[PDB]
Amino acid sequence: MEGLAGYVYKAASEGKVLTLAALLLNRSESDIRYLLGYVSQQGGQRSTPLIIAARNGHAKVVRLLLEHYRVQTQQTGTVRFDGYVIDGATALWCAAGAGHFEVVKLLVSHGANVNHTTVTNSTPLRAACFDGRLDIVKYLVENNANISIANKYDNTCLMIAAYKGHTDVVRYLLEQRADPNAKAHCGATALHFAAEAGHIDIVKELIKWRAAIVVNGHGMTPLKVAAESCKADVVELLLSHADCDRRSRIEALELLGASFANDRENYDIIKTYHYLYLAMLERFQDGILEKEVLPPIHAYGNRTECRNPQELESIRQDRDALHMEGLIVRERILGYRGAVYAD
Repeated sequence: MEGLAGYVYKAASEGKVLTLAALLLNRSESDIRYLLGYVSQQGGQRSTPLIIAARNGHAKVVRLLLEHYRVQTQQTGTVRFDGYVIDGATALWCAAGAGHFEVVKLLVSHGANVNHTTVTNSTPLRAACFDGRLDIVKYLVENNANISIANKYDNTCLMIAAYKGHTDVVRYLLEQRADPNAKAHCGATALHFAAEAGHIDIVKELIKWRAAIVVNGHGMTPLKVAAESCKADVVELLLSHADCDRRSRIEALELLGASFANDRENYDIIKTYHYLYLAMLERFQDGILEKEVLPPIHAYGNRTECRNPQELESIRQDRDALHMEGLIVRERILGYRGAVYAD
């Protein structure tokens, strides 16, 4: 008997809607209740026929189970997504997470809970924002998918959207009045993620929707995140708006200029001088934001940090001294948990 449950699950996961109907036909009431609810283990993952079919985009198989055999949508399982298992996903979650828009409408039509939460509090809406299917995100939002339900670490749909670069959905969520200043467990806003990734269009959309400049738990404003992550264009766009007059905007320009000497990604020294020196000029524009220079670290030689514009002009060449300056500036100025997956 449980052997037949294996055939019924295979058919559903293979999409073979005819051969599933032959298996379910001429069965009893306790029987179709049994065969369609049998949680079968395809490894470590565990799922029901309706979940695996919705997971694999087999709309015909799902239309049959919903319409003619009264399968319950609230069924949860633990399904595999990008390697790792996801605990407590319903069929609607798996479909929204897999970008099967045709399946998603089917389930929502038949009363599937739009706001079901994974054990890590991942709504199907979040699954759709992670994928980026704007058409699924609109449908769920239109069908009362609450945009406010964050994951276990208070990471919202807007953040996973901003981080993953889905500019089209980031605008939709903002247009549906998603709070642009929600903070995550670590203290990050949607702007922090969009900045660290260098999502220039998304940083523009957040600012247009009044995204404030908030400090993170490690102490970072979004400005300092773009600088540290070497996102020069993102820095310029943030520096192009209302900001802490000179103290924070200068600290940005040095951290950014430090970043062009502290990683192989850019490792462009001409940019280091350009930004370190633009910072140095900015300080000596009044009469003055003097540098609270640190004692010479035993590692970098003596090499005290430049505090005069003339002092830094003597280093427009001698790359080695500039690379050292980039470590000193970063060390002086400085010395994302759970916001990356569908969870």
